[PDB]
Amino acid sequence: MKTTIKDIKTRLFKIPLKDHFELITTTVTLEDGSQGTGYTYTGGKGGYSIKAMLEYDIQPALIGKDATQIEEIYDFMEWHIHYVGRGGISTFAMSAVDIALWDLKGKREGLPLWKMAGGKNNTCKAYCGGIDLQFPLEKLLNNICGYLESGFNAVKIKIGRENMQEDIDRIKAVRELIGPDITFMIDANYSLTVEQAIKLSKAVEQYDITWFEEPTLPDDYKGFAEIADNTAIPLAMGENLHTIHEFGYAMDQAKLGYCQPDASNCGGITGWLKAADLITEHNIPVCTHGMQELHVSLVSAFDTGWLEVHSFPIDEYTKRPLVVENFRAVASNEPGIGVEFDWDKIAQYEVH
Amino acid sequence: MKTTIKDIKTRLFKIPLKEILSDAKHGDHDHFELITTTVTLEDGSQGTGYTYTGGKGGYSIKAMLEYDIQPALIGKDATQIEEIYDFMEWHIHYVGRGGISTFAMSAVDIALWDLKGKREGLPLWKMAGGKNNTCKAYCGGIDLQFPLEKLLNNICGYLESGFNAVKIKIGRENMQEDIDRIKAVRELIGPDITFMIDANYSLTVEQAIKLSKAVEQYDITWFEEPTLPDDYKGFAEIADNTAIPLAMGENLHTIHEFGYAMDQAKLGYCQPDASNCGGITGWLKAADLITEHNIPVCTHGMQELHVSLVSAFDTGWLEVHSFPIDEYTKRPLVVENFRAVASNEPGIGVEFDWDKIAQYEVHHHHH
Ligand SMILES: [Mg+2]
Ligand SMILES: [Mg+2]
Repeated sequence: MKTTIKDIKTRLFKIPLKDHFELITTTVTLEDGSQGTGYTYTGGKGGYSIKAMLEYDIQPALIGKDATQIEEIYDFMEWHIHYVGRGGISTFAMSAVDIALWDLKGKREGLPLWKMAGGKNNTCKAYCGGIDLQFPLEKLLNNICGYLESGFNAVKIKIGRENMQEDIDRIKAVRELIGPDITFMIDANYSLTVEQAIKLSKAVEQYDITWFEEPTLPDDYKGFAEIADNTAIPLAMGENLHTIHEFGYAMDQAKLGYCQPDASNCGGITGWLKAADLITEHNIPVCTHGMQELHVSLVSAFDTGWLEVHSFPIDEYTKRPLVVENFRAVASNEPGIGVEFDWDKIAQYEVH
Repeated sequence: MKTTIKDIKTRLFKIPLKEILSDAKHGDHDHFELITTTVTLEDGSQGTGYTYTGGKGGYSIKAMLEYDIQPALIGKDATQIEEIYDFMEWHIHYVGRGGISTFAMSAVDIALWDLKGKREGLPLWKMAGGKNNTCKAYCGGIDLQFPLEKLLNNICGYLESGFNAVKIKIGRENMQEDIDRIKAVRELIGPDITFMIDANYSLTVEQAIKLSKAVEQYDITWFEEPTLPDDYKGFAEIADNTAIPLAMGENLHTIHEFGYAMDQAKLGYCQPDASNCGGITGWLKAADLITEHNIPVCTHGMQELHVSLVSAFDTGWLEVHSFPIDEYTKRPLVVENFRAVASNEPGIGVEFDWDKIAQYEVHHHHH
């Protein structure tokens, strides 16, 4: 059958940073020879685990099937590895496959992802964050000036030192530099307690902080609600939510103002849409985490939230690095997911 | 340090099953998968823990252990099982919060507890709570495709094996079939045998209600995973409209997820599985939580390790799973007057017959 899945190949790359992040490619070949690649990525752990799952648990089960029936295959995968699923490694792996199918669906239908995911805009608000917690203060600000002159009107910094006061300092430093008009967000990486967080959001309400990202453990939905009810800075989370249920819980109880689903680990573009469709119902901004190359097509598709521009140069090893027109990420009109890996450049980082 | 971690060796086994086992959502089952993890110290000390699966995930569990966790563990004090376990959570967090990650963590932590026992010279049931060395138990079968005669004969075997409680799978497209097979099992075992059911998260809320209603008359001790274990509210709705107590737990991989259950699911019985919710340390954290909500601490799979744990808390039941891990152990499960007998050797009470399972080792290989 024309669209029947004939082969699937999955490669793992260790790519250096500035220490290193993982990239997992997954290429689906069809009957008529059409190809499509999807991917997922990591901050350094579980690359092998993801590739093992794909290569033993999921891929051989997928050979034979019709690549056009993507919801079907998605659903099938979720039940197939359920015992060792319900999030974790299993969802990275699922994403990689689902994205490649979306890619074939794009090339097949001659449509770019931004129109495929709903097509409400081809451009979107963006903002830069860094792996900046350990950074000396002057080093941080010189970095942020960099972002502002590259063409971005919003920045973000990590907070969460045992020395709380050092954090309120760095937040005030950045607001001085950027002035009234540039947007400011903070991300705590679930290092705070509820009461620790409430301390900090109270201490910096004055700096027009646009959101407080993952203030406490993301598994603490009541926690967030306790925070938000003692706080006037909008709460944000999503990175680490891997299941449409986990997003369900977040809307139901977490009282969030901004939600950031990551297509690479909440089950690809099918899952991401599940999440974004949900978030929209709750009249909340649809934002994203990591994977700028892909997500620009997705944020722009719902036109409502921020595209996070992450440190990982995943886009530096593709054909089209993120494109900015005045303070806005621009999405590719090329059919597919609008991402296409520079195979020759990453080939040196492939592993095993 | 004399109990620093030296080398940690992890093995995969694809162990076949005497026959094909089916249930409502996992399809078929011709083998299960075993993962063994041996932690060695600076004084020759050797502890070994394990986890299992229904045939999927083994390579993925070995991979995670071999690259992401094992190297980061070497040169820590095996005594600090609290610290090493707290460490593993944050270490793989980005690709964690359950799923493959907690299987991984469980094998390692159970090793550390096998060391803590051998080093302290204590049996698990004392370590895990002490409150008893024997415990109630029931036989589960992954038996949904077995025609009615085979299911009954097979059940006739569980009674004759010295057991006073049994469970059967339900989840057929035709609800009537499941009703007629429950009615049958009750008619075969008489009033005195405890009887449970298990639908493997295969029903809609409406279906679980209709089903539970049409069979409450057969004195069903609990109703295991009627619906998705992520639909806590779903569990609420079912419990609010039916009499037979609800049970879940075997798919909950996080202390938070058990929290959600106790908070919302309105469960009568909960079933932590040490193999996949953070080993013995996590199991206790969850058993403790299950206890404070005045719910009987039961158990899923891995009969030879849990017999210690259900005994130790002495409030719930021990499942005699259909993956006969204990048969490739040196000590098969021991039943005395319808009760499970916890091992008294120091450690976890489990020591595999490496010679027997040796023929079943798998090894990665190359694509
Ligand atoms: Mg964050
Ligand atoms: Mg069950």
